[PDB]
Amino acid sequence: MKRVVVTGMAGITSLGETADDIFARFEAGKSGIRYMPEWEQYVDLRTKLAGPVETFHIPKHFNRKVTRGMGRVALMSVVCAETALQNAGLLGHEILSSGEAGVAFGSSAGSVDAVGEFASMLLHQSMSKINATTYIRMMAHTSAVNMTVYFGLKGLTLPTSSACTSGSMAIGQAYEAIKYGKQQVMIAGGAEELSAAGAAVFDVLFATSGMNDQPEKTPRPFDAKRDGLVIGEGAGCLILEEYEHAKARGAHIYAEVIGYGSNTDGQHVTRPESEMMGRCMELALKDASVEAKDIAYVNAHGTSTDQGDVAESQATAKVLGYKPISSLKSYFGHTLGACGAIEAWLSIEMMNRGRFIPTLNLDEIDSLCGELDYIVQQPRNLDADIIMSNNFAFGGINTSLIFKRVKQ
Amino acid sequence: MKRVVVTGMAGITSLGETADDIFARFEAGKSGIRYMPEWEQYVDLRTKLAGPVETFHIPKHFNRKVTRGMGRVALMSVVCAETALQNAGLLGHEILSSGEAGVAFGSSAGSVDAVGEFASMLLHQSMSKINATTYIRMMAHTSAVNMTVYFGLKGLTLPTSSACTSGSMAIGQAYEAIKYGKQQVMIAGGAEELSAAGAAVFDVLFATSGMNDQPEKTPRPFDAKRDGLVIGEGAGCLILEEYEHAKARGAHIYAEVIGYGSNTDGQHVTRPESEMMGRCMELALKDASVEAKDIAYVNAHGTSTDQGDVAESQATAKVLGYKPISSLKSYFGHTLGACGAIEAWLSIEMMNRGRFIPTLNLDEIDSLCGELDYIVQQPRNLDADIIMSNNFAFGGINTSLIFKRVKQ
Repeated sequence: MKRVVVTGMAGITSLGETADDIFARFEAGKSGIRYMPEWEQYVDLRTKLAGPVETFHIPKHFNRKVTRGMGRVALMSVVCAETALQNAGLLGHEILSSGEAGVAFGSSAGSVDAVGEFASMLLHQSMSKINATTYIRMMAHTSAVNMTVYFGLKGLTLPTSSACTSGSMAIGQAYEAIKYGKQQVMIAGGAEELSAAGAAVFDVLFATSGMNDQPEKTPRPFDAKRDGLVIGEGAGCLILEEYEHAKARGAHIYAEVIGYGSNTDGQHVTRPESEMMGRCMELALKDASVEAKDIAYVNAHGTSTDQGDVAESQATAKVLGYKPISSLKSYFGHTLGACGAIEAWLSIEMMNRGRFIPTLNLDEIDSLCGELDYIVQQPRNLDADIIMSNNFAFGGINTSLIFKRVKQ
Repeated sequence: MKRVVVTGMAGITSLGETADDIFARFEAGKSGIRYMPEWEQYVDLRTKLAGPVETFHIPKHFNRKVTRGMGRVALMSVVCAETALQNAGLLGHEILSSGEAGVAFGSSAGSVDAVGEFASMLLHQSMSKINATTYIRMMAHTSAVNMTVYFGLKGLTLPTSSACTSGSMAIGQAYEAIKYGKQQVMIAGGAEELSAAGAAVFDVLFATSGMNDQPEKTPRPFDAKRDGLVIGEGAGCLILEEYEHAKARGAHIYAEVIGYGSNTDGQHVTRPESEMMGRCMELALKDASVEAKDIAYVNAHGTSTDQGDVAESQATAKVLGYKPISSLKSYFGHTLGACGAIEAWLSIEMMNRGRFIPTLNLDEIDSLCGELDYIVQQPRNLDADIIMSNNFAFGGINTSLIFKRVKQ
């Protein structure tokens, strides 16, 4: 069994494209949420809040030919992955084309523009909108495929498109591929592009927030006055690497991946089950050979829905006790496929800073949520050696990831 | 490390829903390809050929409440999987809800009706078409999620939606989950529903056959006069089980899964590279600790495209040498997400019968294709102890599966 480390990290968020910039907005206490005037034209849509990425740097070599098979979600993904590879010192490295480097990546869906082209045939009886890149741009593994083609990867392609667990499932499966000796380097993460149709699927479940006139005070994970989630977009990426390989080249190491757990509720497509969420955390603890006491901080899923926040916090409290916990969805909204990767990236940053971010707009802890050490109001300084990051998605898919500090 | 066996198998195809019925149609030389008058309405669509499933049995208990989150692709998947579990003796078994049983499944896309609802907002702004099951039915992991909910699975959900490799990647990942001790039973396979938009994706690549007036003569894998693929639909499913668990209950064993290789071309998004296809077969041989000499028969991907058949057959010849080979896409067309699972199922049946099916309509072997033992005209009787089944998809995703006979 091989040990697995994180040697590169990057993300694209509504709060910025570097951890320094994002943590500066964390301290300022401002979220990426805003009212969406462009969504007034959808009359049945009750929510009008989102966390878009207004801009992100696109290097000039991402030209017309390079990006022909990329919609927004795939372009954000590949640009994010290039920054993470550059961070790791592996951009243009021989290992990328060796067969020993691969990718795990997912999103809830491909590009909605390309989905519209594919659907225009069943409606308008016309093939004129479908073109040579419609499927590449629309398909749910558009990010992973565009990455192997762009970087020339010849190892494993692991498509972990599983809605809200896409990015955490990617990290876990990439970790396993290196742990079991199949690969030496993996690009791992998730991404999602924003669309009003994406908001609609949660709006028809009455899971969205209605506070359209107060974008600055919603979503409110675990808050007694929360009224649903707000969706966002972005991308997150970790570069995972076999430990001896990383040490041999003198690489900087951000964290060690020591546990991954995943299981399934087996009950309902949308309503989570507390008991199985907690079992997933126990699977990760067992995979890491650590106990609840050894976990210093938990990054919750914490979507700000009613029964989602209750099920998660009760299970976390049952398995881990009175642990420090917070949700970054208070800042970004629910970034869907991206969330597990963005949350793992920024939680590793918290561990390396010794500074753990509170849940924004958590003012009164809901009495129906589990007894946890909710970080509120201001960042909490902790000497944390081991952290846990949890995510839960439609179909009852659960993931739990455990990361450990590395001193070099 | 655990051994992994196949204890249940099922599929739904244009040639029938039992192995006996399908093999009767093999012997008669009758494909499932037909002319599609219902596609005349799409004027820009050049191909008018497909391999639809006209009917399959749906048990009574699949009522409207049970199937409200299933489109056609998911219903075929769940029905197929129930039949496979029945075959294995595990339907309703306590292990299914124990946490030790899971699912690996994929398709190229979810239900096209649901994709249309999702695009009603993108196109006509009218939201009266999105409902509470639109995403569950449209999403590319609709089969896997519907199966965990329907059967009460609490183990791993492994979404392997990777276009043409969905079903083979599901078998391989399910096999690894058992081999590495994470699960004791896995439902594994793939599925696809037929749609004109799916044909158009290949039509615009000039990859489809235009022999619309001769459906009984096309597709023609490896044939000197082939002119592209024809798409089909269906589902395939294997029940994989840890070997000691199967033996302890006296289960019938159809095969042992002994090797899985997967890699990526890293060069082109639609045109496969021969060298990496061969490396993928080498990965499978190494995983199985067998040599080229030990492979008795190869079930080709064999889509009947110009460049695809040459790259695949040249790779096979280079890495395996002169081997018996045939393509079942000559009977079903290219069933996309289903193809790797249907082809694994029926190849295991060939092994158990000692009778290996010829490529239909392969009348003049292309001298540009590799030097192989192409089975033509009549089935070949073989005392085959080990077989290989290969699949290659968009994004240059390659899979190779090795199965071994089990004498009980």
